[PDB]
Amino acid sequence: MASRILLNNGAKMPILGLGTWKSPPGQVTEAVKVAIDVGYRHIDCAHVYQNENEVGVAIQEKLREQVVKREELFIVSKLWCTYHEKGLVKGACQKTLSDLKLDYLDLYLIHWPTGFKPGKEFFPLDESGNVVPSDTNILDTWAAMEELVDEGLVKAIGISNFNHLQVEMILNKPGLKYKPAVNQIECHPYLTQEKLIQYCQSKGIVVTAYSPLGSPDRPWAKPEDPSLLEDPRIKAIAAKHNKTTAQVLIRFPMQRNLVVIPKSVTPERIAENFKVFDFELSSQDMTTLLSYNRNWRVCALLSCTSHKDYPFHEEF
Ligand SMILES: NC(=O)c1ccc[n+]([C@@H]2O[C@H](COP(=O)([O-])OP(=O)(O)OC[C@H]3O[C@@H](n4cnc5c(N)ncnc54)[C@H](OP(=O)(O)O)[C@@H]3O)[C@@H](O)[C@H]2O)c1
Ligand SMILES: CC1=Nc2c(-c3ccc(Cl)cc3)nc3ccc(F)cc3c2[C@@H](O)N1CC(=O)O
Repeated sequence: MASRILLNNGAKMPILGLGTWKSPPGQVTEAVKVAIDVGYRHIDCAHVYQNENEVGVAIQEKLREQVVKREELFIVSKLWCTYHEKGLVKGACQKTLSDLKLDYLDLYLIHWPTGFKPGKEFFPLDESGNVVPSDTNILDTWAAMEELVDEGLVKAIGISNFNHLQVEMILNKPGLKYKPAVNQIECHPYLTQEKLIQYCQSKGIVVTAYSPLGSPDRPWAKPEDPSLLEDPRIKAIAAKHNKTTAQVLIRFPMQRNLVVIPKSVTPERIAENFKVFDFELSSQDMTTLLSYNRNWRVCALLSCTSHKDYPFHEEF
């Protein structure tokens, strides 16, 4: 298993990265330091995660320690929904760069296809709890992303949580300057994404799997919800390989030619999660894990189901 996948800009992206959603600012600096120490070279960030300064501290420290140089790192961030207006995109990118203490990003994603009213609140609500949309559209936001590449702020651009029709809208745009390099989507044994993966891979778009462990720390979880890490069937596959369930869950997308970004702030788990290059899931293991699909999403963006660009009405 080669550790990187080639993107459309000629750069190579590490297939295993560290996720940072819900990594509290008071804990994420150490997590990123440990991750770099044990070999992670790809960090998945976002402005909305409210912790980019603390990620940036860790990166700066490890650069000053001579542990890594910048060119060996693959830093991803994402344009939040309240910044989809063309005139806000550059400032949002530059805020992320300033917080991360970087002079470029390796990859910058449109975080969701839905634009929200601009302003200080990340999820602006009306008096009845509906998300307030903005008068923005995918193609104009994409054109603003393209400018970031032309100005050297970012090396590649991509999308996240786009359905195939939304991807196609960019691909077919008259005057397209850059194709999206990546679509980052939820993917795990309960939401296997067979059709959207087939679509993206056939169009030369690399897929990154988010919430590979089923996001047990997500803030809307219900106790009756399915739990991947506790699934006794996956535990049995893991035992057979002398690996943990988490390690099986990370290796699974790697063998589908996906990038995967498990999150932890716990040092032992950060190291555990990287130790996935020393075993192989069998054909039968892959087939069995795929067979657990239930089309079950942990990140369904439920406050946005009436937004014109809500991505999850389409089958894929
Ligand atoms: N583009 C998007 O819209 C989007 C949406 C969701 C996620 N993401 C990205 O994908 C990343 C990963 O997804 P996620 O954060 O939702 O969840 P996840 O990676 O599926 O699961 C993270 C949870 O699993 C725990 N954990 C980690 N390693 C473990 C292990 N070896 N054994 C047991 N438990 C373990 C973590 O606990 P501790 O941290 O306490 O150790 C945390 O509670 C995010 O952090 C973010 O970077 C992107
Ligand atoms: C899937 C997702 N949902 C939200 C939400 C959210 C919670 C519930 C609902 Cl119905 C919709 C969105 N809240 C967040 C609060 C703080 C923060 F830092 C991030 C919050 C996020 C967000 O970061 N997250 C992850 C993502 O979009 O990558």
